[PDB]
Amino acid sequence: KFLEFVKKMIQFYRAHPAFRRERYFDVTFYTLEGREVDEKTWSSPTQLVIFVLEGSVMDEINMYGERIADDSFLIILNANPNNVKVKFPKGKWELVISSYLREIKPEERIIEGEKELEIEGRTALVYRRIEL
Amino acid sequence: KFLEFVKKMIQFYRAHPAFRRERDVTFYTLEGREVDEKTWSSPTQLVIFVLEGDSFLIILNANPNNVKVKFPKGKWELVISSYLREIKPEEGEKELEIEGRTALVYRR
Repeated sequence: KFLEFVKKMIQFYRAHPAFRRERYFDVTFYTLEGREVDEKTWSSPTQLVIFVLEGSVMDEINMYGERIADDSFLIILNANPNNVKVKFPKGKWELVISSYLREIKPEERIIEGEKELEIEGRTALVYRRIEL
Repeated sequence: KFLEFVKKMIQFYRAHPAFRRERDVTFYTLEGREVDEKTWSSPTQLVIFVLEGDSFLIILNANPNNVKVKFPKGKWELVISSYLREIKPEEGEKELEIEGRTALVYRR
């Protein structure tokens, strides 16, 4: 079942040049209450990372003059050993993969309009936007 | 008149440890609004900041014309400035609003 997971995740990585950028040296990081991250928040220890790989237009690809665009992703990493409630950011989000060994509840497959989800403790989650 | 300005201008920097560190900075675009990322790379003419951090509010701008001005969180008390005329009147939280080719300041 794990060999199955690894296969799926590697595939996912290869499948999306959002997680593979040449020039980073676009992202937006988030708090528990679903807002952008001011200093202090950015400087104090955390147990929870939320962020969005925003944008798309990368240059290219490797062929003559053809720019692609990758879907936008939201990554939630909860290392806090306790359940926690997250406010999602703008748009529709769709759970593509997670560390939940358990089956996925219908209100966890798709989430919109900032409504909060009860994130389990020690859990990782990846969403793609679908609109707009 | 200008010497008596520079003397008093440099006097301020020769008076406060709030401008002598290795860094608590603020910041504030027009209007009233704490900085984001638009905004962070926008080729215009507006700068504001604060030191918490004896505390001080500092507003600075360029610029070809007047734009709305709103102070931020905390009490503001003037100390020095650039001026087309002189000081009047009496310029918590409100709206000023500032002029043109000019630069400005405040305290706590």
